[PDB]
Amino acid sequence: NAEALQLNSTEVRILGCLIEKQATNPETYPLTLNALVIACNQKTSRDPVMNLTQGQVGQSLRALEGRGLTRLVMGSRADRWEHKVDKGLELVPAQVILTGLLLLRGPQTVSELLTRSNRMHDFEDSEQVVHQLERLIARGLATLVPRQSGQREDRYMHLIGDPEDLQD
Repeated sequence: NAEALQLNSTEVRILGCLIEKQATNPETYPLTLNALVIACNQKTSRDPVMNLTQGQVGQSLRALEGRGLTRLVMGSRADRWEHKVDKGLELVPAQVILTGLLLLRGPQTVSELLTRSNRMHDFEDSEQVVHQLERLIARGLATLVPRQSGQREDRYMHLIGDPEDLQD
């Protein structure tokens, strides 16, 4: 019934940032366009580092809005934007955080996800993270990435972007 989103690298970055900043500084959220491009081009908490301009962010924001995944919040001071990933993909906040982490940075291990979600959602332990990821997988929104020699820890990745990024 429900097909794949195949969001581009910009749309992926945007949603990540909306989720991140909603959790990490609510006082700044919904994000203005400029706050959003700053969040997109950040050196830290980003893989990879981007350099998207205002117009790229603006059109991906309108493109997303059309898909029901962003919502324009108009106001007297300036337009601010919010994500609609929870309502849109029917996800509990824990799943929205994890998805956010995976969008921002790609394939991550459970312990990385636990550490990075620390000031965003409070997973009491790595069992709760797995609980939630298993559901994302059952949903068709994340995936366990097969490991091989180099690392002896599972990695997880989201299924919301270009599926050819996951293809060798």
